Amino acid sequence: MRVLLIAGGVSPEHEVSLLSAEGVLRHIPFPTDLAVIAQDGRWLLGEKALTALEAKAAPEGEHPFPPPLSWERYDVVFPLLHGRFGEDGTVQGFLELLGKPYVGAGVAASALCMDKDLSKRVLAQAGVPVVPWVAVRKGEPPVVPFDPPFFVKPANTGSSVGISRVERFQDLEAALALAFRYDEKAVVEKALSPVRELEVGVLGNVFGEASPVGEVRYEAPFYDYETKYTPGRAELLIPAPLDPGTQETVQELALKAYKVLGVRGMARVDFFLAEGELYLNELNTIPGFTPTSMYPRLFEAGGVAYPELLRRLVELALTHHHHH
Amino acid sequence: RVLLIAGGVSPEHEVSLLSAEGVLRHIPFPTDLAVIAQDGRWLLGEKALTALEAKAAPEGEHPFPPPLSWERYDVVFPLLHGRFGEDGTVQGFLELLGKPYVGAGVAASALCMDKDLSKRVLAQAGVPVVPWVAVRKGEPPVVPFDPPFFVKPANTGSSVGISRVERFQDLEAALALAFRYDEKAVVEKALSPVRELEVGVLGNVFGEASPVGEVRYEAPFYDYETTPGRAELLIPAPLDPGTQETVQELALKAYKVLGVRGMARVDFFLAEGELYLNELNTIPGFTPTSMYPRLFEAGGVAYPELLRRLVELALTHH
Ligand SMILES: Nc1ncnc2c1ncn2[C@@H]1O[C@H](COP(=O)(O)OP(=O)(O)O)[C@@H](O)[C@H]1O
Ligand SMILES: Nc1ncnc2c1ncn2[C@@H]1O[C@H](COP(=O)(O)OP(=O)(O)O)[C@@H](O)[C@H]1O
Ligand SMILES: [K+]
Ligand SMILES: [Mg+2]
Ligand SMILES: [Mg+2]
Ligand SMILES: [Mg+2]
Repeated sequence: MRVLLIAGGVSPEHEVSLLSAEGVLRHIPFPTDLAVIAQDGRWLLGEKALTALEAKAAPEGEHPFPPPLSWERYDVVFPLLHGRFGEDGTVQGFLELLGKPYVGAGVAASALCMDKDLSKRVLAQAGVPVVPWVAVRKGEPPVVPFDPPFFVKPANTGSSVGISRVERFQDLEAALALAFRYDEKAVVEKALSPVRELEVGVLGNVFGEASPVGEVRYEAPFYDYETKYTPGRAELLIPAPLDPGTQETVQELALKAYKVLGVRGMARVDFFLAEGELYLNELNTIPGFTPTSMYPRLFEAGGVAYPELLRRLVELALTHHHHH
Repeated sequence: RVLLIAGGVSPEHEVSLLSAEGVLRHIPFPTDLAVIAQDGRWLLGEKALTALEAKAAPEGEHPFPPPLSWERYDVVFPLLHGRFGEDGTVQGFLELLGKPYVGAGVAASALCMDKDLSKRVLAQAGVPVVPWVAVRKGEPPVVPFDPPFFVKPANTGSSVGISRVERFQDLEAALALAFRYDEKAVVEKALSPVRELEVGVLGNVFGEASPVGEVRYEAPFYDYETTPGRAELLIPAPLDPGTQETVQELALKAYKVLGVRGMARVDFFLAEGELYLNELNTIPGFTPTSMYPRLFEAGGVAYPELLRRLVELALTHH
């Protein structure tokens, strides 16, 4: 049994992916090799991948895709990549062609959960409450059916990259131009203020089990890019202070969203809490995975130790590939 | 120079090579052929052309990924149908190669391949679809409507594992057959009688529609068996003008909502004056009898110009 861990990625969440791989490597209970996708799109292997992990960044790689790995060495691949090309289904598609088991959601579930427009379409169709939104495509003029404040995002983004809070219609065009540097499609959502941000972990194939519910607090107006990964700037409350009926409704909707979207392996489901109004914000199929990230600490509070969590993710991938 | 991938491991293996025979005869660019054999291994160079004239490729030489010189190609034309073809897996690989490629991207391909998720997106957008319910293995089905049913694997092609179910007590056996090909199945209300209409879209997200064509066959449904001679194509379809207009409207709107790139063949159901979108095929057949190329031919787009615009749309996006 040997696992291949792929980290880094060309996405704007590259350094975030390397921080998650350091924690995974220290505690994974399987013999594990590291592959690092550098920012330039080329791969680092062996010692050079380890050296990039210490340097916490990988601007330039050595091997172009596909890299000269013996894929039959590995029984499972752990795609620990955040953002574009990582959790949007593209790497998962390659691993499917390769006939190789891998941790996390499949091609369709990965792509769906990374698209903030299409995931909201499927979720709303299933009766899952989401924020009122509209899609905007490059070139086509925006037609927002509601009034500011807005949150303008690229449709496929992570770590709040490219997201603006817009207060007036005059500031919309600049928020659209920013968002379109990262995607051909943007979403314009109605802003919730004030908002409490709740996050819950799911584990399992399609029919998952939920962790305790946690909460994120911060000083900035919203959970922006600078706040997210600057250590200490964020604040994780586990478990979140909620009425028992609210906690259950959150775990409820997360498992329903998980099942409808056909998610595999894991996902951190994130919610908004207005006053008592719950909205499902997004699903993240490759959450941050440092020993102190929300997802591991949530299941830590649920009786699943970090090494045991990693063990169960790998076996879930083996179970789906060789039996489903 | 264009690289053409054809064959595949899906039951549409022979049709894929047949479609490659059509492309290579009219594509206006230099094109090499790489064939994926039915066993997953690839065949390259002159060996691939040998599998083409042989009309089939049971076994291949190189295991995936093939030792292919990707740097010598500017665009890749993945002419693979069904699973490991139109489902985003091949598209992901090409995204990691960094090559421009023809057709829908990873997300659009996986979405249009999933008969459950595509309906959810289309229904939320107000595009009409038939009443349906998803069924997952290990969970008992809850079907709120009455027979006859169509049971399908959620990710299938060429009606593989699809049953027309006329009795409720035959639903258990049909789900079992569909569950040998996919972990998820759909149970759709069967339309009867029904007319099957098809329309081609061309363009990145904001496409242009072809004329509307109709398939008329002599089978219980347009199954895999339906055999050049059991399915005639009416081009254009004999439709009253209002219906022909709505078909093109719904086609372009669904094309836009799903963010399809390059091309798609959008198939509809006509039953008692009501249209229903059935599925979007992101890699439609390209044999000189297939519906997609002939539809744009009737609309004034010559087959070489069709293939040029497909390649140019790939280069424009990437
Ligand atoms: N509709 C909204 N109302 C209030 N706050 C929002 C809204 N959309 C986004 N935000 C804020 O922006 C942050 C990032 O948005 P999100 O959709 O999670 O992007 P990402 O996927 O990059 O995390 C959220 O954590 C939230 O604080
Ligand atoms: N709801 C339905 N009502 C009537 N006929 C159907 C229905 N669903 C499928 N069929 C028949 O089965 C055939 C194949 O269905 P389809 O969903 O297109 O499978 P595939 O993806 O293999 O093409 C269709 O051409 C149609 O004739
Ligand atoms: K996401
Ligand atoms: Mg996110
Ligand atoms: Mg978020
Ligand atoms: Mg069909």
